[PDB]
Amino acid sequence: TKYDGIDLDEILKSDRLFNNYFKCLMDEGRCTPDGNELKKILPEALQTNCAKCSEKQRSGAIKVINYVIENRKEQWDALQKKYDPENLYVEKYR
Ligand SMILES: [Cl-]
Ligand SMILES: [Cl-]
Ligand SMILES: [Cl-]
Repeated sequence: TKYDGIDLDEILKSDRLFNNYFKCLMDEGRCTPDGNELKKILPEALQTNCAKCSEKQRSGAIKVINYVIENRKEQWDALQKKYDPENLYVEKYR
């Protein structure tokens, strides 16, 4: 899985890279092309387990979501209140 030419594990493990995508998702900074695509699918990923997504979109989104839930907890809270206010992902799929 890659976003904008970069391995996604690599983005997730780097504060600098991840903070760029986090800001994109939080409407606080400009999105890269794949960051904007992640933004489009993130509420579906959280609220329906990416029911209508392609497997590729879904695999990347679930990787991001589970990493952030476990390793970037404050950022997870921000993303969850914005994209999954009913907390459906943690309650109903994970
Ligand atoms: Cl690209
Ligand atoms: Cl890419
Ligand atoms: Cl850290």
